[PDB]
Amino acid sequence: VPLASRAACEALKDGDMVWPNAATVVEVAAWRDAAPATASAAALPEHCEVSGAIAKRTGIDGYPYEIKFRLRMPAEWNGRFFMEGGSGTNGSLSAATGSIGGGQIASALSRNFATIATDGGHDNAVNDNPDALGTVAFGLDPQARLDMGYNSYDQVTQAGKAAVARFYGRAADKSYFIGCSEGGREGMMLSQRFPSHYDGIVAGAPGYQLPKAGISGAWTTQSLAPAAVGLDAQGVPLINKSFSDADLHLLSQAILGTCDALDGLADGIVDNYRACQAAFDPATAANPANGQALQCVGAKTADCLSPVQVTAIKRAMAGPVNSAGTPLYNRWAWDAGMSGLSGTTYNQGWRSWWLGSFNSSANNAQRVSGFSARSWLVDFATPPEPMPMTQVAARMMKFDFDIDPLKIWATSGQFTQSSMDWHGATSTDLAAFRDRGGKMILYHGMSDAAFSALDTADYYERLGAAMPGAAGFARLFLVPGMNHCSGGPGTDRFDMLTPLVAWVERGEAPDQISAWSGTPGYFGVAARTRPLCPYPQIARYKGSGDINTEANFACAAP
Ligand SMILES: O=C(O)c1ccc(C(=O)NCCO)cc1
Ligand SMILES: [Ca+2]
Repeated sequence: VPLASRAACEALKDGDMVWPNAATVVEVAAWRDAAPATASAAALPEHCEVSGAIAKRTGIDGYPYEIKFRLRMPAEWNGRFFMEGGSGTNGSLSAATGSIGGGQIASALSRNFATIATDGGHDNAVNDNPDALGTVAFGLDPQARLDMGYNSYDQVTQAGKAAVARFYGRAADKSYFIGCSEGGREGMMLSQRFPSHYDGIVAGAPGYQLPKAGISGAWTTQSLAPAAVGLDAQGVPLINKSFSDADLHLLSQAILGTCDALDGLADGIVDNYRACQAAFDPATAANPANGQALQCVGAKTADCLSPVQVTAIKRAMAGPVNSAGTPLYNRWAWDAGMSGLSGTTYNQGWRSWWLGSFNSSANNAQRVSGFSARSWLVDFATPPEPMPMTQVAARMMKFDFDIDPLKIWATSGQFTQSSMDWHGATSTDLAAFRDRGGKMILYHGMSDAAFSALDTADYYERLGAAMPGAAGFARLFLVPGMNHCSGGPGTDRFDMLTPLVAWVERGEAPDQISAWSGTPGYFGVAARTRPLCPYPQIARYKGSGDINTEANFACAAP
């Protein structure tokens, strides 16, 4: 009977707890001792851990499906509920201590939140079909698609909040959600489709048009193929051979040559991203090291990009169009984090998406033959298109930009919703969310090759147009030099949760968000802190003091 006790915890297992979904099966209800801090994680307080599943069933593919959850409820509780977002194609159940992203030591459980996580409705250990491209195989089941898109996060939010009410005898005062990439998509989905589920939302590098990522992948694959060298085991050009690491570093150094000082300070960071896009063209830019053109006049040298390379990358970066010339996704910003050198190690965080590792005999780019290309085929194309894994790269090379893009909007047979219907989160109708007090912090690294930061910026402009005064409840924080969710030559680490709570609960909007670099070696310094600035502002050096110190910077126009 006593609230927030071992006894209250074990009583959750099964029968006096009423779950919102009748098909909820608790498998674990265990009391956990406080855990000390480690070098990489903050101390976790004493808490109840509950795990189990919702809606166990058999899919039309004959496979088992269920929505797994793990919930942790501290004995000493700050009254707040927290859910972390997913990543990739989901399918795994995390420790559910409430990750807050941004490379942070603290978890939400370490801050005395009750924390929940889900696997999204499928299980990479079970829903792994060798004939349906592996752990993307859940896409063969219509309901599993719906669970991946929106239904799992809905079910698990409701289950968590009911358990919180039972365990503590009181409903959560506020609820918070934090996710990056696929978890960023989840957060935008929540603000649009379930506006009262969460009071504060952080959505980092959000895949809010994830079904179009494969379209961009086909495009970047085909755009880069002319500059490839060699073929793989099934005759596909080695896209990874199109640019060596030194070649990409050359390109980022040219970008810096053109763009670094456009914010007023030569420091290896392009804060003025808009001015950079208007000024930089690989075909007209100079290599700063030797005042010559970046594009070769003669044969290929180490200080030089070949004409086909420059053409390939310009076309990749422009984004896909169909035969009518219609943009299918968006363009991508030139930025210094496409490469970067720290010590003797070249940044791999940009090139792994479209190119893959140079020192390989096979293709391995996420968008050529990796999980992104596989996920489009099975998860987002309706009629799913399962095939052997060795055919995926060829399928991207043969992708038809008039025919195939239609498949993310199509229904067929028992696939009664399109992948844009269930996975997309493109709505700018956030009024219900704003008007109950909701706040949303978006962020995106500029050298993200999974999702275009410019496309997030375009969503935010549309939001601002649809909802005048939107900066009162939603702000976007672009991070120069940052790659996908983390890494790269930028200030990629930050505590988003503290400003989010301040906004929701005190009405204190973030006019800036402190950040620091996880690899300050990209700049040859020991540390670098900078403000992140709300769109469309950028960080501006005040003219004196340490260039690596955030206090000497302010947020302003470019
Ligand atoms: O299908 C894709 O293209 C794609 C899907 C999910 C992610 C993601 O969530 N990344 C997590 C890394 O933090 C990235 C790309
Ligand atoms: Ca600069």
